[PDB]
Amino acid sequence: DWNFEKMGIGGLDKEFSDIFRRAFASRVFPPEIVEQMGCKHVKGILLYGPPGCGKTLLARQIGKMLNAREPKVVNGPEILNKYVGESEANIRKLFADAEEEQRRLGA
Amino acid sequence: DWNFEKMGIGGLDKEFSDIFRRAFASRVFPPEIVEQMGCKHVKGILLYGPPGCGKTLLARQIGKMLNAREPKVVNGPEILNKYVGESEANIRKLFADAEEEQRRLGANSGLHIIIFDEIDAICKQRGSMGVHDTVVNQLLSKIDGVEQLNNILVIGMTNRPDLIDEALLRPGRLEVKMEIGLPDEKGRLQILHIHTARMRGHQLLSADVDIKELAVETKNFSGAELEGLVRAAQSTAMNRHIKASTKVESLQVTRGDFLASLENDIKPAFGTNQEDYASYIMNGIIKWGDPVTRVLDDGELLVQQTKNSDRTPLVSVLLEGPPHSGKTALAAKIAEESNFPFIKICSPDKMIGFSETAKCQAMKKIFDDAYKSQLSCVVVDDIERLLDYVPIGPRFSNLVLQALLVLLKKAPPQGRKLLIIGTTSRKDVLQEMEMLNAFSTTIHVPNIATGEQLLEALELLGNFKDKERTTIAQQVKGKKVWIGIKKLLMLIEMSLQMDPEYRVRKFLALLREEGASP
Ligand SMILES: Nc1ncnc2c1ncn2[C@@H]1O[C@H](COP(=O)(O)OP(=O)(O)OP(=O)(O)O)[C@@H](O)[C@H]1O
Ligand SMILES: Nc1ncnc2c1ncn2[C@@H]1O[C@H](COP(=O)(O)OP(=O)(O)O)[C@@H](O)[C@H]1O
Ligand SMILES: Nc1ncnc2c1ncn2[C@@H]1O[C@H](COP(=O)(O)OP(=O)(O)O)[C@@H](O)[C@H]1O
Ligand SMILES: [Mg+2]
Repeated sequence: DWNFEKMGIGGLDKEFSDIFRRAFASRVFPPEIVEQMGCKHVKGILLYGPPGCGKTLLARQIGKMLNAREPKVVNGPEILNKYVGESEANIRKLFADAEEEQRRLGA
Repeated sequence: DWNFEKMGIGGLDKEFSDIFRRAFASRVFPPEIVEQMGCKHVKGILLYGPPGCGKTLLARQIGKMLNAREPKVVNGPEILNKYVGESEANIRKLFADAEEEQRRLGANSGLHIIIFDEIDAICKQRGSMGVHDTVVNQLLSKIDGVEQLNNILVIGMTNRPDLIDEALLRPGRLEVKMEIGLPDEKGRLQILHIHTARMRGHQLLSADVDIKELAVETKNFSGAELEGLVRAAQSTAMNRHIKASTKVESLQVTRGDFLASLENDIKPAFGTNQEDYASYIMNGIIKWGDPVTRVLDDGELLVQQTKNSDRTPLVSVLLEGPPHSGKTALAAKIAEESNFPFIKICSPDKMIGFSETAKCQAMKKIFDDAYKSQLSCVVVDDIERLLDYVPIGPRFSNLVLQALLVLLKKAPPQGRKLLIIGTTSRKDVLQEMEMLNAFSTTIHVPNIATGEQLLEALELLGNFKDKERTTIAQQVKGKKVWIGIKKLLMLIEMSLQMDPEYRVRKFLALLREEGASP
């Protein structure tokens, strides 16, 4: 279970459990039963709200709660460069390392 | 054999058989007899249908049903990127693996399957409603040009079959075309059985989860959303054991989690969106007279007619009356009473600030979506506000009017059914705009007229006691009133704030000051 208060966040209490249960209950639990389950792991989340409510603060805390790598960052208005084709190059480079890790010594 | 159930495919049963018969048949029987006839093999297939209905699955499974090499993949819009010609040369190299192997082994080479995604972007290049002409011409030349290639195959899939140019769908090029549609109950049962198979292989499913019931519960679903439902149910059931119960074998899935996921988690895209009716029917409906009963009976008769008719697949009705009379609260109820799988509401509230072209596209998209389901009901709200009508000059938009007039008569395709309900507040203007001769029937919603009906409505609502009731009646029964229901609610709410002694008086005053009308 999770006690939000000591992680640096407070007030976003109810809207934490829903995401936790929905998309993070299958990255925990003994893996052996999950192998038989066959369920795949979610690969997307969307957050919306007014500015300055703590949206970024939640990502850097979810990252350090699943024992993951460090968060890569990207911006929207900058990747829309004039160079069409080099934007695709940036998109490729963004995944390059994770693609490589999955390609070798994966699972 | 044609065992399309052991490979993952579900509802699709006739499309597979026909496709295999017509295309993947010349390459199955003995080579000698085929050479004796010397018949050229098919070199193209086209697929269309609603998204997420099991298209790519069939494309990838068909190749493995045959014996071919790695199936390539190419994106539609990506092909029309910043550079062309170099990307055309990349297309040439994409097919060169088969080209060199072909001339090296003219009649003893394998299949080089290439799959096309969103072929609409690549081709089409319409001049109604530049650099891409080079790509369409190059693709046409390569597929079937002076050079002859036999050991390739092209499978294209799209979502808007009409946008495909007629040049491609000619003999030699892509000829066999197929439609993939939403599954019926049988398809849903087959898909649920396929996906919920491993679960029964380890006794991890409770005995109370009846697939047959779930099949009838979900209406107008898609395979992807069925898989999502199964995933959500599994997630909830498992999370039930990562809580106050045992912490990080007695694990099973119960129908309760399935029902919870159905009602809270997954929202179908071709289904009845229940959350939308909380903002159009707020205070319910109260029987203050005969007109409500008459209107509801008319609505139910219309629904019954459209559901059990074969010579009238299209029926429309118009509701009209004075302003502030509850027109948008009686139409939604009529639509909801019927159990039609597909229901939608197109209203101006979601088009604040649009141009005159976005509205036409939105309306056409809604009516296009409504055609896929086998039973529908679409509501248009506040037609005049939709037309941007102002009585000084006057002014309005012609495009929207023409689109509406054309749409209100196009019958549903093949063998389906429809029902369109409209709402308005100024019938004479519609009479002069010729629209009223496009609708099929009209219904009139009246206002409160006599004192007795006012007394009945006030009692049924319930705000005043016996003494105040008698006091109000004493004055009210001595004359006739004219006021709509919504204004009555507003006046009651305004009056109730005053102190108990003056309430009655205040209310009376308002009714006298505003009740001036015929
Ligand atoms: N029998 C009834 N018929 C209609 N509306 C009723 C009835 N009983 C209660 N109401 C309430 O009256 C209101 C009718 O809807 P609403 O206030 O939106 O009016 P309207 O006719 O849609 O208005 P307008 O056309 O001016 O936009 C809703 O609050 C509905 O709950
Ligand atoms: N629920 C919260 N608890 C504690 N601090 C918060 C919370 N929400 C926002 N903050 C404060 O806001 C600051 C910046 O928030 P930020 O992540 O930039 O929000 P956004 O990116 O949505 O503007 C942080 O220093 C953080 O302390
Ligand atoms: N008839 C079906 N039988 C079994 N699974 C299906 C069926 N239709 C869809 N699915 C599931 O839903 C997903 C739909 O993806 P796909 O059809 O590839 O999308 P698209 O058609 O847009 O390319 C598949 O991955 C598959 O698991
Ligand atoms: Mg209205």
